[PDB]
Amino acid sequence: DYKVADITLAAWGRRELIIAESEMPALMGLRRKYAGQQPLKGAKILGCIHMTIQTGVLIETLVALGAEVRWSSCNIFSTQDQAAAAIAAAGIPVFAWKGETEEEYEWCIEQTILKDGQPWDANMVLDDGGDLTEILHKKYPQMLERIHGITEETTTGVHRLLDMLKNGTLKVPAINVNDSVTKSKNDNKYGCRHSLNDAIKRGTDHLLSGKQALVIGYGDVGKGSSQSLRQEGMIVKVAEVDPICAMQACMDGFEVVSPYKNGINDGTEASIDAALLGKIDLIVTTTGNVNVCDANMLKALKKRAVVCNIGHFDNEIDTAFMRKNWAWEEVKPQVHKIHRTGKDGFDAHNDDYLILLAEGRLVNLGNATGHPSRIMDGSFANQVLAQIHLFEQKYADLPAAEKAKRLSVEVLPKKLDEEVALEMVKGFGGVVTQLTPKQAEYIGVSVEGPFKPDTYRY
Amino acid sequence: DYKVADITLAAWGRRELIIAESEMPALMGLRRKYAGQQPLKGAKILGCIHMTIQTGVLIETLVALGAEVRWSSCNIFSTQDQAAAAIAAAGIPVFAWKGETEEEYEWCIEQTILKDGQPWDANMVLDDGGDLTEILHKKYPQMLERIHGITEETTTGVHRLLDMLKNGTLKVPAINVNDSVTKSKNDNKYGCRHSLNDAIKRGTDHLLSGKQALVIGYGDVGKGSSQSLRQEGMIVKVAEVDPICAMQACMDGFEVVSPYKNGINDGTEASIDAALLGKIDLIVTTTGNVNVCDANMLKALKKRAVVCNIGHFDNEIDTAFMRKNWAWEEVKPQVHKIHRTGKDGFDAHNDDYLILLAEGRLVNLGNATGHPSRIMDGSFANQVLAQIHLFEQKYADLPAAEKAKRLSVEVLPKKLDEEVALEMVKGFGGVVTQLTPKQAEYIGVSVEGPFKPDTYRY
Amino acid sequence: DYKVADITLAAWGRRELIIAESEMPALMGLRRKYAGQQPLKGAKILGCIHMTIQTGVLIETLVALGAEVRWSSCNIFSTQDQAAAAIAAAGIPVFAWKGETEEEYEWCIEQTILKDGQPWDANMVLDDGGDLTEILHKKYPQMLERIHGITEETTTGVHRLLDMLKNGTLKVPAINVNDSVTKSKNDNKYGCRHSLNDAIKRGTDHLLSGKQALVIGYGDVGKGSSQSLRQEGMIVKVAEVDPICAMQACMDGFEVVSPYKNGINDGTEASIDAALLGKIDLIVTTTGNVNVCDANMLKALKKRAVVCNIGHFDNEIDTAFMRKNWAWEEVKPQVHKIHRTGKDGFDAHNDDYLILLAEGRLVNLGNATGHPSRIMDGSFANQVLAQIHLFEQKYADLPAAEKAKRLSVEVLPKKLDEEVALEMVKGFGGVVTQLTPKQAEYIGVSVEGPFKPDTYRY
Amino acid sequence: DYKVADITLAAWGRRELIIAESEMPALMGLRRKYAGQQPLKGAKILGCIHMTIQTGVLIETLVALGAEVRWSSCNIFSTQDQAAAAIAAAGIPVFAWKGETEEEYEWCIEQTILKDGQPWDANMVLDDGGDLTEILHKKYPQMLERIHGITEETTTGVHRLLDMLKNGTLKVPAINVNDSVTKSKNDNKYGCRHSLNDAIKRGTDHLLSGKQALVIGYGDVGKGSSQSLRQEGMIVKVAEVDPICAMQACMDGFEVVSPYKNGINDGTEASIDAALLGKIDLIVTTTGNVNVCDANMLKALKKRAVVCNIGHFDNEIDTAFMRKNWAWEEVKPQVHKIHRTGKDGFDAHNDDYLILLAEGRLVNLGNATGHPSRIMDGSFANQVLAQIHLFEQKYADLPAAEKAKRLSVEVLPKKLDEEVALEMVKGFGGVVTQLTPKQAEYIGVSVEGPFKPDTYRY
Ligand SMILES: NC(=O)c1ccc[n+]([C@@H]2O[C@H](COP(=O)([O-])OP(=O)(O)OC[C@H]3O[C@@H](n4cnc5c(N)ncnc54)[C@H](O)[C@@H]3O)[C@@H](O)[C@H]2O)c1
Ligand SMILES: NC(=O)c1ccc[n+]([C@@H]2O[C@H](COP(=O)([O-])OP(=O)(O)OC[C@H]3O[C@@H](n4cnc5c(N)ncnc54)[C@H](O)[C@@H]3O)[C@@H](O)[C@H]2O)c1
Ligand SMILES: NC(=O)c1ccc[n+]([C@@H]2O[C@H](COP(=O)([O-])OP(=O)(O)OC[C@H]3O[C@@H](n4cnc5c(N)ncnc54)[C@H](O)[C@@H]3O)[C@@H](O)[C@H]2O)c1
Ligand SMILES: NC(=O)c1ccc[n+]([C@@H]2O[C@H](COP(=O)([O-])OP(=O)(O)OC[C@H]3O[C@@H](n4cnc5c(N)ncnc54)[C@H](O)[C@@H]3O)[C@@H](O)[C@H]2O)c1
Repeated sequence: DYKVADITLAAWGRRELIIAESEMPALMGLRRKYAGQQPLKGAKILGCIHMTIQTGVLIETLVALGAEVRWSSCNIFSTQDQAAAAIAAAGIPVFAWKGETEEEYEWCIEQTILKDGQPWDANMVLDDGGDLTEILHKKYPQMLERIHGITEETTTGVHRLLDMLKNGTLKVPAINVNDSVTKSKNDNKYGCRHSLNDAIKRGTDHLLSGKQALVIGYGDVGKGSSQSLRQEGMIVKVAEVDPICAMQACMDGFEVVSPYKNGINDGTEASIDAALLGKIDLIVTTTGNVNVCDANMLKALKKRAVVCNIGHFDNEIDTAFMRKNWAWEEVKPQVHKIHRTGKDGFDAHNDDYLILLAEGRLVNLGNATGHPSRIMDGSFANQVLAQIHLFEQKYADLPAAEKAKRLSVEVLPKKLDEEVALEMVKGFGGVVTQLTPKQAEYIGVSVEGPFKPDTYRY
Repeated sequence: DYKVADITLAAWGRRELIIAESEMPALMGLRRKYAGQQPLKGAKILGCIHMTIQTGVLIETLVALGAEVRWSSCNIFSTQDQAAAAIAAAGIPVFAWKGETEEEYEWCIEQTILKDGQPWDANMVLDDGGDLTEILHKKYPQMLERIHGITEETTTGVHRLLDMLKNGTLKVPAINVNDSVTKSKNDNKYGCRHSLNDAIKRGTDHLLSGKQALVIGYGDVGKGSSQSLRQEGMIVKVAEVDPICAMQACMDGFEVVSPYKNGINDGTEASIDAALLGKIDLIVTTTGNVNVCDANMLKALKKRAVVCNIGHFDNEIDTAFMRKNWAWEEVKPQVHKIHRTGKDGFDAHNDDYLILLAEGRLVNLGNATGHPSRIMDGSFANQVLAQIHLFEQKYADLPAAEKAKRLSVEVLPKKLDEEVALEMVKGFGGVVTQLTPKQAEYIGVSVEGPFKPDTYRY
Repeated sequence: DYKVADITLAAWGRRELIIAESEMPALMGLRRKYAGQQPLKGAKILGCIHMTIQTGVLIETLVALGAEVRWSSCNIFSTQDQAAAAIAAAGIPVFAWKGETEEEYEWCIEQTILKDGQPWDANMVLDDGGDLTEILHKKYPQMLERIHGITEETTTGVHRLLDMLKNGTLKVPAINVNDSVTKSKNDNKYGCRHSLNDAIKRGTDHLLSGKQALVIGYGDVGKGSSQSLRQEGMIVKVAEVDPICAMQACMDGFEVVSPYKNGINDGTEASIDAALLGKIDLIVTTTGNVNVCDANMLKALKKRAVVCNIGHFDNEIDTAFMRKNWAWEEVKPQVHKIHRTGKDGFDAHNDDYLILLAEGRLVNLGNATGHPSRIMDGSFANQVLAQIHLFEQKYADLPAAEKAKRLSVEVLPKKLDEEVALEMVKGFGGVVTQLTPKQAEYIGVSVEGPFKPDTYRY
Repeated sequence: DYKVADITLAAWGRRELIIAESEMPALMGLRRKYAGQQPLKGAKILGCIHMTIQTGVLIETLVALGAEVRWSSCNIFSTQDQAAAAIAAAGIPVFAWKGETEEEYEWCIEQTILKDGQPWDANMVLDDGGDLTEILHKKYPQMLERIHGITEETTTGVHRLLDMLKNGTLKVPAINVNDSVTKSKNDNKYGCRHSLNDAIKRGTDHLLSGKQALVIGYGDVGKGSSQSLRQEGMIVKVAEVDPICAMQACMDGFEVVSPYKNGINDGTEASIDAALLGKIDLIVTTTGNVNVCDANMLKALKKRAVVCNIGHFDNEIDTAFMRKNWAWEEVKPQVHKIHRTGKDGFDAHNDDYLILLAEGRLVNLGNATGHPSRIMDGSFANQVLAQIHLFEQKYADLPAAEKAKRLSVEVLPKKLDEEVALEMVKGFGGVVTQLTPKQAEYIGVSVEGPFKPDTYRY
């Protein structure tokens, strides 16, 4: 049987299955590359990362390559059902219709870890945020001895997985994809460069040419954000603590400034440099820190400025002081108006106010549609390709004197990375050259790769 | 001890070093930050890196931090005739000759090691040719009782150092200054970008907007060259063997093409796509391979095409065939003109000819000054920090029991690297903010300590 | 009695006015500067422009200067009920009905000029499309003996006015804005630059980095269209019929290619450059001519191409051929996909389909919100300033000696266009330098301008 | 006869003529099609256009198209050494003085019209400097009745030609070519974009990325200049006095500021805005005015500033203030140090100085080569067609009554300029589409005639 949200939905976004796969070539490419050859024939995966319209392509690719899966929703949104119902009518069992709240979602996890009540025959494990990893070790240690390997897609998981192997209660070698080059550059730098200036201009519907903006942090996301703003003709400034990133911002062609006098923050009203902040129309935070937009910073700001964030946490901007002492008003289904005069009793004609695109939540999710289909494709192919290396080694069948030697968390090998890069290049229409045997011996490389060392910095 | 190429040219060199000083922030940022406490007093330094308009600042900085030195040059032809006399004008000695002979090359290299007639108690040696770090062991293995470390800037000598570490004949620890980010970003990416189209236009004065050019390789130099071409209004094509670099090119808004039909290189003219090459205005090679531009590429080019090379290797373009078959002719004291009519007896104004810029060697050989003072600062800065770290950790004065743990090659720690950029960012007029105690403990790094892990690629 | 259909929507309608007026510094500056003098005291005005939001702001603007207006719509589709009811509650009846049978179009035009039972005083006429201007010359000519002036903003209206002046049936002087500088530059070049890449992403969500597009037409609209796609990361090509404009395309960085063999079209399929059309992804048409994208262009396109028109009407792309051979399918009320397989049905999994955006009609204002408020600001400021200057001369009471002498159709004085520009720059926060009395005569112009000749090309 | 310093320079001059010959598609495609038919058969042309190696092909095609030509240099310094001999070897008399004095070329003017003392019976003047036109009526009023066509180059000549027409002193038709389309956007817009960064880098060798510059004026030269700095990673501000071009600058991504508070210049130190002049380090003056950069902003400028000029005279920047209190020093042939300390106290270790490149004169022609050959191809091909069009009208053969109305001063017709553009494009490899007869009437034109109205701004 099967239960996700309902049955009849087949035409809302289900047609995007054809559209997205045509816009995401790497998954459609490697499927033709491995036909007849079935590298994953007999693998049992459960699988849970982020259910979307552009996520079922992973399930289709694993099904084509011979894997066996049973999908359950992860978090935040259980049913992005735009094409979830098509899975069940095809034959794949999918369970997501639950008692819909965020305090019970373990009941969504409980149904993917097992089939009938006995723990499943899992040999590789597919989960994003580790929401599945502790369940095996803390609750159901029985099946766990048969697992060849596991993989995950965030720092929130690998952090414990490294600690949870340090104590020795991890019994399974793990593979981390977050260090793959085609994932780091795609998901972080490029995903924002398309989504950000779109998301800003959908809610405000304002003109961005000729205005001045501030960007907090110049990490991996800061580069893409600054590129997206500069390509529209804005005047962009950058705030940073890392000297290397400040160097790379100066070289790239940006001005770096400090939101505080001399970069020293002490909480006093005499420390915030009002002159610079009194002429800024936009501030965006990228840092993965806490309380980066101080309250005293936020009250010396220029009239009618715009507040935004693309970071991770809800306390990048001091919203605790924001949801108090000042009034709130909704103008559109996703943007808000806040008055600086006082707690309550604002006038319609008043001049003093600000605007908040997503309060403290990420703008590209509340005001946009996440990431485009092509950019995020450079990571789901790593998802389907990491299982290849794990399923070929049969870790659960090795002798004890051999298992103890090769139990470790590892990074994806660079040959699979080159293969996925080539397959996603061939979708654009490019042609890759090849080296004659005389040239290879001169450079010291094989013909089928890899071409670069592990210490290389792409 | 004033045995210099010419003694009367100091002032001009000094005056030109003044502007470099104005354009290299870190060399005096350190000289002002660490002044007074004298961290490098008592050290003995002998080095041979080419004496030019920018290495004098390094030499002056090391002698300014309190040490005493005697100097020589690796390459005699790399000696600058002006600034060499500036060293001769003071008590600091030098052996910067221009004898034009390789017989005296080994005499000048040898003269560094000895005091005058017995070898010097060198605490360290810094090298760029790799000849010094070998002559300590081939010919004079008795000073090593007084050495503390070695420094190397070049590649192909670090390979020798690694092989020698496995050989076991070394007695000295080694610092790999090459792998610094401030070293990598400046020389590879930034340096080529500023000087490539500059040199092209200096050499040929050709209008570049509207042309179509093909770039071989998309490495660091390839990235520095593609943007420098495209910013001028040129349509750029890119070729590559590595799928990752080709993908990076595709996401930047380029086209990936192959000189061969389906990318397979057979050598015969029937395996060559002459359709593409009949409308290409420029061919530049950025790689470090061998025979990249094969003899049958340049036989089927369009008339009046431009060929040049920007990689270090001297045989990436087949000039042997051009010497074998076709005539040569000089248009300017640096540029040459090649006729395809035959070996000799070229016509006065025949239309079938090519143009070659610098005999297929480095475009920086005689057309441009190479890099400005502000870009090579990423290399000169780390050299003094390596010795600041090395001098205090006294390997020689350490007891023999504990010395066995210090034989290795060290990549410069990230903490020292961050100090270098803070001087360069501060020289541009920017400001770097600080961390409150709440924020530092929140992410896991101290207020003053390093910020990024070692797996993080910038 | 005012008649705006849902008359109880005024309270909801007035909401968006308070936030829109802050994004047009020009009209607010006109209200702030010319208050107290009451420039338009006693000047009754008839009007026809459509009403969405900002024309209501203009209505609020000129009535603040002492004027009186009656009003109706022009475009039939631009009948946002919310802005009209706001002004109706603000104090003057409005007649913002839709076309219906086009009699209520005339009836609302009728009531704009006709009271309960008689025509009555009227001085200014502010039309959009020349619909009322015909009615004054025809129908009711006895009222023209008191009519004071006419203002129009379309290029099809200036041609009719000049043709009318040739015949001599014109009776009252007229002023036209479309040939002005700020109006044309903000409407044509800018705006489409801002709006095109916004409209493409809203309807398709596709990635734009590293992709190929073809643009036909390189006029004023097409020049702004091309830059919108370039900054997003496409490789675009320009097709042009006029030798002068194609010269700028090559000098801008775009290769100029023709869709036909040697550019000669003769009605045969063997006359097209087939090697080019089987490689394009995006087509944008920016002409005003019939059959610029002929039936052979589409029949040789690459599969999965997206087409857009920002030109004139459904004659540039041969939709007539497309609606007797090819079937249509709906996706969402922005886009369609059109199958080249045939007419009698289709299968959803085919690859030979074509993507259509805002079928056969303008896209930048069809699948988007059009130009933002800051760009429409300059266009609306010209007409309200025209009614000012066209009032002092007092045409209606001039004697016959001068009444027939001043009958002319003319573009705005250049000084008025510079007054509009000053308020726009002060909106962004810029500062304009002043000329000292020893520095303005060198150019030959007074301190207050205008500083440019009538034949200058900006 | 010949005033060349040495006649032995022609041998390599012809070869350099050949190598520069391939860079001008227009001057060769005009002959390449007009050959066979003789449009200038018997046309005795007298010319004084600036002779250079690129104009060698101009002279050669003009004499190969049927005309006979005598030459001179109406500017003392506008001469390239090789071309004079390289074209005198063919038998064409050239009187260009390499002695470079005033009265010597003044003598050469009066012998440029004398065959042997009997004036040359020429029918036309291809004038460049206008002094010939002055002495036509001033020195020998006898040839006013002989010649029947004049074409001139500089706007300082039309400033006399088109207003002295008021009395009909020269009853001869003349055509002005400066306002032509293919010249209005070749010499000024794209030339500066190509040449400005090369000019600054050849003299300074600085690293442009990361610096802060200020460009004053936003004309065509200003529009071209700004992009050449933005593309080099520079952050720059734009100031102006004309509101409309400032409005354009706001849309191009530049911030508008003023060196004086509120924009009012009152001639005292209390008005200079010290906030921004303490951080800018490069000045480019792109406007033709006096005291655009007066003394106060020079006294308040930062130490590391570089002063550049792209105007015409030495009045845009106050050079007189420099010489009477500040001493000058040279380090590069056209780079100077402006020591702000004063006359005496000349210390070398100073940080208080400025960098002035071309003494305040036009920097581009003082520090770099100048315009490329392809850019100059469009600027020179117009004179040929102007002379030809004045030949095909034959003013001297018309009856005297009809000669009264044929007298007029009119700009070049549009069709000739369109043909120039067509010839220029095909040198880039572009292909232009032809109009079919049905679409020709829809716009309302013929299939080869002019397509744009006479007042259309491109
Ligand atoms: N919205 C999305 O689609 C999306 C996608 C992926 C990741 N993210 C999130 O975006 C966030 C951005 O992280 P990243 O990848 O840029 O990290 P990063 O490692 O690349 O660097 C973060 C930057 O913040 C800077 N920073 C930290 N504290 C600072 C402070 N107090 N002041 C100034 N600068 C400070 C660091 O120096 C660094 O430059 C992450 O938390 C990630 O989870 C969002
Ligand atoms: N001229 C300069 O200023 C300068 C500066 C630094 C380095 N270099 C030299 O340039 C060379 C490469 O530059 P780099 O430092 O960026 O190294 P790199 O290894 O990153 O560049 C070589 C690139 O070419 C690619 N490549 C290899 N073989 C190829 C082939 N047959 N066809 C096409 N592409 C091919 C490689 O995959 C790589 O992307 C080295 O020899 C280096 O020493 C020159
Ligand atoms: N959507 C909007 O926001 C908007 C705004 C203004 C104007 N327009 C429309 O744009 C058009 C006016 O454009 P413009 O103001 O740039 O005027 P324009 O005359 O400069 O544009 C026409 C251009 O297309 C070229 N062209 C004409 N026929 C061609 C052909 N067969 N092949 C190739 N090129 C051809 C012309 O040479 C010219 O360069 C009109 O159709 C008008 O309705 C749309
Ligand atoms: N070097 C070259 O290649 C070249 C080419 C063309 C012309 N020129 C010469 O140099 C000058 C540049 O011509 P252009 O095409 O730039 O002319 P332009 O008239 O098109 O532009 C000059 C601009 O400067 C503005 N301006 C005037 N006074 C100003 C002031 N005090 N401060 C700021 N802005 C001010 C004007 O409003 C105008 O917009 C010409 O006068 C000509 O003699 C040089």
